[PDB]
Amino acid sequence: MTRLTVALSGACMVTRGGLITSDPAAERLRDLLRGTDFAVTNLEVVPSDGRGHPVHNAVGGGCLIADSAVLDEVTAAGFSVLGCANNHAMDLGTEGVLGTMDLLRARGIPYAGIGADLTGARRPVYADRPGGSLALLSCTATFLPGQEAADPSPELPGRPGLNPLRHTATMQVTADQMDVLRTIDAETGLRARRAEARALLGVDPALLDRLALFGTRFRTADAPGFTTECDPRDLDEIARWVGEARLRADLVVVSVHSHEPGPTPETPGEFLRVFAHRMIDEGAHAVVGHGPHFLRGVELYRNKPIFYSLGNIVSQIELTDRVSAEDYAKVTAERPLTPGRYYDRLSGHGTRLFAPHRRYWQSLVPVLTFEDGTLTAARLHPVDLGFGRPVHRRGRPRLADRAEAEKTLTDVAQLSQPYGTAIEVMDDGTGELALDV
Amino acid sequence: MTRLTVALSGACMVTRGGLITSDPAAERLRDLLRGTDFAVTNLEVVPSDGRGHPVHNAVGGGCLIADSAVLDEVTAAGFSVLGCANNHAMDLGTEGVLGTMDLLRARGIPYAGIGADLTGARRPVYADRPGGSLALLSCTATFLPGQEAADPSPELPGRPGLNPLRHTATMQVTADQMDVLRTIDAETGLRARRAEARALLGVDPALLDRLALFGTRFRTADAPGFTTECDPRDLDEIARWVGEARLRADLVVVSVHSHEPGPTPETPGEFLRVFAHRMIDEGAHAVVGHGPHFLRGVELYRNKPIFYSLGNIVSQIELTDRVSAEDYAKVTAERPLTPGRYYDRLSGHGTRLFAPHRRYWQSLVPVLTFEDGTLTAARLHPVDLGFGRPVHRRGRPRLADRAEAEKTLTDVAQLSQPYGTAIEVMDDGTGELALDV
Amino acid sequence: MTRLTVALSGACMVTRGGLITSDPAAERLRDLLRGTDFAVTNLEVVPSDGRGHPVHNAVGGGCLIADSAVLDEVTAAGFSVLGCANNHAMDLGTEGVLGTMDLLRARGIPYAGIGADLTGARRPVYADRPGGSLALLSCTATFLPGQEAADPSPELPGRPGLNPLRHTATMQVTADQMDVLRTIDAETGLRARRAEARALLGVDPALLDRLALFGTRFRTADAPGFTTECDPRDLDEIARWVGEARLRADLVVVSVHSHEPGPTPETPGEFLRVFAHRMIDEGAHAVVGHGPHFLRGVELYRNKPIFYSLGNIVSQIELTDRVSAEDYAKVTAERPLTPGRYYDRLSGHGTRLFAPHRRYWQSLVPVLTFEDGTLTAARLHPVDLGFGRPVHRRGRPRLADRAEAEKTLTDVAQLSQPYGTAIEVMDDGTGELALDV
Ligand SMILES: [Ca+2]
Ligand SMILES: [Ca+2]
Ligand SMILES: [Ca+2]
Repeated sequence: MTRLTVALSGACMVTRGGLITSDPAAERLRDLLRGTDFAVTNLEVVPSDGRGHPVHNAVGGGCLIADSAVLDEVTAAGFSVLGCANNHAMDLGTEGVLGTMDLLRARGIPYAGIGADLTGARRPVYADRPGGSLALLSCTATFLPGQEAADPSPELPGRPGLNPLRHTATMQVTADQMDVLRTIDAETGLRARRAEARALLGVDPALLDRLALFGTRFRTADAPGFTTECDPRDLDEIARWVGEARLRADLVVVSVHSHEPGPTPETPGEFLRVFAHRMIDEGAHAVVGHGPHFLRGVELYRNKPIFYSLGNIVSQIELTDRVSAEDYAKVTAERPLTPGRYYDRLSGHGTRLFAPHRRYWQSLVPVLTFEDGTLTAARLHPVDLGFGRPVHRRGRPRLADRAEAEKTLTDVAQLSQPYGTAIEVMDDGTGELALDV
Repeated sequence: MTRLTVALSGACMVTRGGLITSDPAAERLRDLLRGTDFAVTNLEVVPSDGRGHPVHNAVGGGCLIADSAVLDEVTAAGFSVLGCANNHAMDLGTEGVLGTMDLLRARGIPYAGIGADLTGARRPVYADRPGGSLALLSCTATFLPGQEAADPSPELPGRPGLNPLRHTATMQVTADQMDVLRTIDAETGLRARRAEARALLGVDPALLDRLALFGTRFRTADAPGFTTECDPRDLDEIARWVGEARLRADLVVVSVHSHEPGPTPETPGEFLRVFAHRMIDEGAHAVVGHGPHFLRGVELYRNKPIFYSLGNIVSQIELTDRVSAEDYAKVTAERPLTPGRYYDRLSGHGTRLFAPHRRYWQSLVPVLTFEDGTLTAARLHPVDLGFGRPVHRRGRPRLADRAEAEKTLTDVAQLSQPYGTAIEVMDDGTGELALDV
Repeated sequence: MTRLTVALSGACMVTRGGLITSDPAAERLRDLLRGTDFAVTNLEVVPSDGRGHPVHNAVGGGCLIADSAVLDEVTAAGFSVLGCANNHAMDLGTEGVLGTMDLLRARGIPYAGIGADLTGARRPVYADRPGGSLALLSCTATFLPGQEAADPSPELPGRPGLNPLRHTATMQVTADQMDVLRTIDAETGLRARRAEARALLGVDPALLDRLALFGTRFRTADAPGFTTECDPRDLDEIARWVGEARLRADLVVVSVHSHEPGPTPETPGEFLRVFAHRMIDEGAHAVVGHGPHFLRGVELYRNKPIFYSLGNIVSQIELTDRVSAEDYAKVTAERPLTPGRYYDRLSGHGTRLFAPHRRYWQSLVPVLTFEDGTLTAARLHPVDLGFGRPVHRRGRPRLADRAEAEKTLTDVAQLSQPYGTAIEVMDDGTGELALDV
């Protein structure tokens, strides 16, 4: 009875206007987005009218701040529901995220992942349309510590921020390696410098055989290894809100931002896969991932899709018109630098970073078709971001032509093969997932 | 011709009123402070009327926020110049530090160490009195990353924050230990997870024989060791502002907040001693340190005093009326907790943390007498904070009685002995430094 | 692949509504402007809702302030990118230019040439359209000293203002004339009045054989002459921003406001020609000039056009409804004057100033067609401003009829002849530049 279509996309790092060019492929991408019931993208840029202060985010590539008019470029492109939890939503601080919320509400744009407190950032947003409703939840596993939102106490208010998916990594080492680490701790004098913390806490905070040194936790194992696990608090809370959202919407979509790689850059972290499985277990109809500037595999779990990374639907980092002083300080210069020259020198004039490689300039828009919560179709539309084009022209999305779409679909199928995912391929280069239903 | 007296003190963590009790010793402390030309303390608490949001500062003991009325308790006690750079000035964020600046300016209280940008936080404050002027500069080596203030760029404004004294620690390890660390990096799979960062940067960011892993830098040495060094940028900038301040004031006082211990908790970090020597080299008349909840040694360098830690002149952490939710979460509870019960359970009802030990409840107020920039006197006044008293009564300062003052002066002399500092002792328990001039 | 069209125009001094009349020629001008990708004009009037205070600008013809509704008359006419640097943007002071920026941003009108500081006034504005992007930079060589914008210092903010192109003029005189000037300096007693400036500076500021007297710099030469040179700071900075803008846009257009005449009123100043050559050397695709109330020549330099003066696309000075007191004081009167009567007496009731002469009421709209940065077409559309019409009807633009367009095109060709520019002429009176590409 209820038939709904949802368009998904990755990170949207838009800093300029004219997002949809006069190219018929870009206009067809816009027609595809406008033709669905819900089009979801994840705003990875702070829309600003001036409120806030730049935070030091050199580990995230610098501050990504743009004129608020870019919001109109998003909605006019066809997107209607925004996920806002990522490692850049706090680039202008708490004042910046409050201003972003104000801007989004003034334009009637439903959003999730950020709030005035932790609860508001964890809540789903309900987008209602004549055909039905979609609940969007947004979280991020990549962010600077302290940027997560906080709930109030009886005496103090909360803190504006993002919806966090924290995780801990543990280094498994052999007993001999462990004892060598303890010997390094003792002989260097590092242990001595915990003496006060010994007498105040009563015991060494490094001994919990487990160990904690250099801001990293080690554990004795038969063979060396590396494991990651989700924060139980965040996992349980996000799952609780997913279970809540299923009661109030036809479709529940969980968006997660995660740069964390697995054993190889193409594979997600183990904690992320556990998290996506948990989200589908609690009743989510789809899990859309992003973070990396490239595509990752697609997995069908309990007849629901998991897109571990859809890459970037928009990529205009080097075109931002506002570079902070701490970002400028990353490049030694004999004279003051303009933003474009700064970004040119930052990549060695295109010889480093994401420009020289092709996998960083392809993306994918999945269009999912559900009938009463059952996934009946999952079309895949490859997107070209303009690899090799000038910096001012690359990063704008368009439906890839047949050849490039076939190459992108091959990449996606290869990345999805370890999960047992199969893809039917159309003559135009688009495709769709093989379903069991 | 110009004769000036300056009273120094450590961290002032005031959260309640009635700072100066009806005890004649406390009133005599107030008379001592009011009797000098300048009385300097370092405000380690956010005075608030409601502006800002609590930041996660569990590593600093939680948020320390107090009613702005406590400012009147400081000035009425005799203090007239405030240093504000410490690990708690940003407990309410950038909005909180802006509100603190507004409150201090509305009450006519000169302050330094915080500003709307990095320059404003680095500037000295000039306190003018009929007898002459004092320039105060305030910085801190202990703070959460990102809390330092930032200067504007051509496109973006700065960021409100504190005046930073950053520093880096290096672990010297033998070549065999170094190779074991590299083997741990490789065999655990940690190196594999840098693969992307390898292809984007062109080289491994862990190889700079030096090494960088687990957020810590290691270097091959003949014998294991541990070294600390000041950030060259911060050292040079603070020295430049000290040289600037000498041109515009009779006396220049540099206040530094530093929890960092040396080989033993009583000794300062090597970087801190280098910093104090540099400050006196650039023309500072005194360097007053704080951070630890206990006293550290006193050193005479080029006939100028360096108080590495004056402890706390006020210590009312457990009496704060505003505990954040993230601070409450540090204590498991079967029911919601009130602030006092939270602090009681936080210390195991007085069996842990700073309460059981005496060195945490003594302090020192030095009164320095300069004549045309030459240190002619340096009286030491021991301060009792009420060890063993109830939690609501301990932490308020008073001039210690003869016995306790003698014990405190003995402690200070023992802590100062490695620097060659000698102290003459009065019959009342007070004393003064032996000078060469 | 990339094909873009840009419409250019001169100064837009609009003070009334109904800018596009019901005349089919005016509607065809509007259709021409709306039909291009970018239509650039230079707003020479302060749009005001009441913010600011009139500055004394009697040397610029008085204050030119208009109701902000005139902005809607500009955009509805077809213009989409505004240059704002001219000798009238500061007619309401710094508050006035801030209000103008607010008004332009509220209406979504891209602008350049003014900012809250010097950098913001020097930045290009990027207008994005489905077919591509255009970068506009705006500066002015005519303005009251002090009206240029200023950048902040570590202690003080900047100053809102215009983007300046300063220049210095030097009078070459023979050695005998030079010595006569020095003798006039000495014998009149003018040199004596520099005595204090002699003892404070250490040397006479008039002796730098060069000389500086009467606010003018003289230099000994074999034959008397007159030279002008650009300010090196402004030239280098504007060129730097042009080089920056080329990296981020398909087309870069530099708009310059300059009243300064050369040896004859029809010829530009030497500094202006050097500046335009420099702009094209740095990568500008076109240089559009304005300032004089008449047309100047067109020059093709390195296959890029330089329009030294496009005159006025709108000229409604005498129709302004707000005349300042200092402007009223320019006309002696027996009774208080209304604005229209003031402007009538100011021109001797049409017998003086710009009204009696025809070259002041013709203009030109060039439509340039670029293909991947290469100029492929440059159509010229003569514009009639209504010479001889009543004052309330003249100044509104319309496409000139065949006869008047032929006369205007002849004028433009004659003014362009010294630069080697040739023009093909259509049957309707319009034309296009002869290109080498
Ligand atoms: Ca990201
Ligand atoms: Ca502290
Ligand atoms: Ca003018």
